[PDB]
Amino acid sequence: STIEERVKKIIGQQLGVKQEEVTNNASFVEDLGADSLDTVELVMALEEEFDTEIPDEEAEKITTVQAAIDYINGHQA
Repeated sequence: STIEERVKKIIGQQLGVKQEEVTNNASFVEDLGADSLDTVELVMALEEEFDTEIPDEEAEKITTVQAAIDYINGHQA
């Protein structure tokens, strides 16, 4: 039940792939290809997911899977 264990879910889900698909060193921008309609729904959800207002700054390490899992893990700190 690692941090990403919860991020991968909503993540892969936001895209439409099992949590197993969502790798670590991947990319939800190219690897998968999440249009601006999939990426958004991703963050929007990710936020409420843990009731958090992802700040612009933090809006940097959230282009792939692990990335998000890292943000939800301990937040870019």
